[PDB]
Amino acid sequence: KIKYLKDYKPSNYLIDETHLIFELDESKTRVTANLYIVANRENRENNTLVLDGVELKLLSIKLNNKHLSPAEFAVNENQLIINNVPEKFVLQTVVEINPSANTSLEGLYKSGDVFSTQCEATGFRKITYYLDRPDVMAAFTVKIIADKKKYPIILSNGDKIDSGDISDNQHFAVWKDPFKKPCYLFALVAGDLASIKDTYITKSQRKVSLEIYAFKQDIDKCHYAMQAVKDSMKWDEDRFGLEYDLDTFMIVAVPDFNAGAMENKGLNIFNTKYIMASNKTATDKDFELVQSVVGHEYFHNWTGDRVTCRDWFQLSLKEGLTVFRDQEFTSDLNSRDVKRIDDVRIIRSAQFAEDASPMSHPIRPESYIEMNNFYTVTVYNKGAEIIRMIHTLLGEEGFQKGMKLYFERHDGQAVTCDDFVNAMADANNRDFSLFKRWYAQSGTPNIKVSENYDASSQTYSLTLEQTTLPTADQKEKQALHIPVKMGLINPEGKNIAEQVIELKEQKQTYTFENIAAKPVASLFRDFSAPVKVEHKRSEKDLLHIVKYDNNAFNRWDSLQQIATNIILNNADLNDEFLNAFKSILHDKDLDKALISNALLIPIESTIAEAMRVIMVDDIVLSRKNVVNQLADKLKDDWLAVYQQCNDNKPYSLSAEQIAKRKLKGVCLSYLMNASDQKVGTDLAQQLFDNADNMTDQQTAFTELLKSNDKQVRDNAINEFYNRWRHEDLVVNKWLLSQAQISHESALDIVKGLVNHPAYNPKNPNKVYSLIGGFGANFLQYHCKDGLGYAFMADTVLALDKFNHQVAARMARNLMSWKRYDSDRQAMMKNALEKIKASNPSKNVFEIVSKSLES
Ligand SMILES: [Cl-]
Ligand SMILES: [Cl-]
Ligand SMILES: [Cl-]
Ligand SMILES: [Cl-]
Ligand SMILES: [Cl-]
Ligand SMILES: [Cl-]
Ligand SMILES: [Cl-]
Ligand SMILES: [Cl-]
Ligand SMILES: [Cl-]
Ligand SMILES: [Cl-]
Ligand SMILES: [Cl-]
Ligand SMILES: [Cl-]
Ligand SMILES: [Cl-]
Ligand SMILES: [Cl-]
Ligand SMILES: [Cl-]
Ligand code: NA
Ligand SMILES: [Zn+2]
Repeated sequence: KIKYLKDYKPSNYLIDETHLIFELDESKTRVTANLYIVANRENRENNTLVLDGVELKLLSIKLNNKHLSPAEFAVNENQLIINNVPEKFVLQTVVEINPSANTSLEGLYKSGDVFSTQCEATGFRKITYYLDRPDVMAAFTVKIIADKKKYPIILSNGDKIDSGDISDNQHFAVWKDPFKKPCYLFALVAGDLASIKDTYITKSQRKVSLEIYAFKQDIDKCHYAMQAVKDSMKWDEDRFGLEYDLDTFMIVAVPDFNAGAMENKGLNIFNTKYIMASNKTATDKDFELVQSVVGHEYFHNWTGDRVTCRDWFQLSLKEGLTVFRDQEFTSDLNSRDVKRIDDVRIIRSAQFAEDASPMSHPIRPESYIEMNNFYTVTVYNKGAEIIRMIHTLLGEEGFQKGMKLYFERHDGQAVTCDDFVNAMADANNRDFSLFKRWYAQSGTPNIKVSENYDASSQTYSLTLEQTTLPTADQKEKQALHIPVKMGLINPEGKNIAEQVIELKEQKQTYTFENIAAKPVASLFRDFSAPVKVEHKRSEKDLLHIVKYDNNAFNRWDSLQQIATNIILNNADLNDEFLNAFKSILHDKDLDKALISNALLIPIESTIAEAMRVIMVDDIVLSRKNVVNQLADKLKDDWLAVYQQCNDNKPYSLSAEQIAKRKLKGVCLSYLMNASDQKVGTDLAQQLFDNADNMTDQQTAFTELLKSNDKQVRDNAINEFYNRWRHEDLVVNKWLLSQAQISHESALDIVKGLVNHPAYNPKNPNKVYSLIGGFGANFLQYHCKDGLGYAFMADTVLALDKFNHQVAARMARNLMSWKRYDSDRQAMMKNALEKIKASNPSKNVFEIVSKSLES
């Protein structure tokens, strides 16, 4: 059954307050609930109450404290219906449920002697009868009764306003949350959990209790997360003017938590693997992700919990806004330019790929079948880009003026994507009617660039033309509102005419007077709009942008564009290119992490995205050639910058020490891609032995695996294993590193690894490490003898015995066959047909069949 956005009607009845009592038990948990309900003025076409409720044993029901007879209501499989209800009333229901029996991972469930919930999107209806929709928001008071011995920790949303014992062996706790919220943000947890408790003083001087809860064995690795909470809270105050709203803030970390992370109000819940970090084991990247994860969920407190989405089509606002915030948070406290490259790589890779597919859709669809239709890079990541485009148009000050007004209008409201744009429009005395078309329109726009200069009058004439092709979901298209952040660079190198211009039309020319010299244009700075850009121009024009442009992004972007075009032409390395490359390498006042990104030659899979028919062997040989040249010609430079980055300071998570370590790593990779590995190998071998952290040991190991000596690779494999048997997370990296070896024997090694006790095909994380890691090893997986495709078909069938979801994922490795040349395309299909013909599970049979028939 398809659900349509245009069908939205407000609920005819609303809930002001919700009072719950939980009497926890393994089998028969009792949920009494007092719903204080009122008729909704915006919808009064009938007086029937339709409550949602699933897998509920109804023991009792009273309206206005008086019992209802079987004739006065109806209970079906999915609802509870009551006719002719009053304008204002209280409805009490007692209900019984079985957490022990719940394997759906929604509502209340129990996994390893600990009660836990999950209510997004519609899991609350599996707890008691409710209006389980996000536009109904209520003030929650929640009592919890349970055994003291087994469940000493009993948590829910808000602040603990009352507590104590009862009977000979039980205790209770009351949690009040005074701010209206939708039920999908409701959470409950009860268990025997260790804790880290700490404090944070707010901007208005209030004392907020911080509390991370986890099992005894996990808690010691949760100390960095606490820091991420403090960084998150402070950044929101400093940049957004958003202060936390309760006296306590809790986190609960448990193994195998399905959602990964969830923004439950005052009580965020995470998978343990996403918030754990030890100094010995976590790399700089691991620490950055823990920060980002914790950040993102904290930011929902305002953008999601305090003001929520009206319906689930509005998910590009609930998450997109919070995603934009999390990527801004990470940008400020780390490197802006690198974070911004990483976010763009996703848009150019996955999002563009999704908008090119039959699955193409707008960020606010007009229809859906299941909730998983919304959980896409289009909705989340292109959603944030749209919010970022408004930041670009208004600037920081005016964007914050728009946030300020957004909360003024809509605190305690469930709202639409149009409501956000209106607040952003109205707070800055502006008209964003044409901009709203971004929410409705599907597909990637293509920007054709054309330009002309006049020597005498000193005028540059830039004309732009936006065209966006028909898609599967819709063929009718329009002229969007495109912000083009730009500048001009004259032959001197000065940056002139720096501003943001707008394209609100199919075609539009822009005139710049008083331009003494024919300039090269710096366009779409920081990827100002999510578009493809046709701008044909020479290598020297790009080399000028690489040399003199203020915009760090366009410097990286133009350099990656040159190196890519060199590879496709099978071309040798230019002389003027080498010297621009050299100067970037020795730049003393430029983010050293940004240097690392610009100097790393695009990986083969990225270059392949340029090609219509992926010529695999053309790519690898041409990239090996240029990487080898840079390694040899600038050999002294790589060595110099390595040893100037290879300092002797104690380990730290300062942005400078982090950036040093990765440029150091980039240098060391070029020393191994040299014709003589003598020098690089010695430096890698020492770093391996001397490193005082995982980031350096990971780098040392990775580069030691590029060694052409068999003894050198083997010993590092063993030496690394000997040290890190005891740490599973690190063993995964050991597998992944081996899987990624660039050498003939990569496949042989991976086959020896499946039989190794470090591997286990039942554990999905080890499958993504070894098998998914081999599928991402470009040269060796796509090896022309086809044994990588055959190894992939085999493993899919072996995995399918234990886990069908994992077997289906690993199968995606074979489903790109359309993109490749006839020889590899056929070997991929053979492998898909081999899977199909070996009687796999329904799941795998269906998916494999689908890509074969596509
Ligand atoms: Cl129990
Ligand atoms: Cl009862
Ligand atoms: Cl009554
Ligand atoms: Cl208390
Ligand atoms: Cl709408
Ligand atoms: Cl408007
Ligand atoms: Cl020109
Ligand atoms: Cl158009
Ligand atoms: Cl600007
Ligand atoms: Cl303009
Ligand atoms: Cl700039
Ligand atoms: Cl080829
Ligand atoms: Cl060292
Ligand atoms: Cl994977
Ligand atoms: Cl396997
Ligand atoms: Na109830
Ligand atoms: Zn989120």
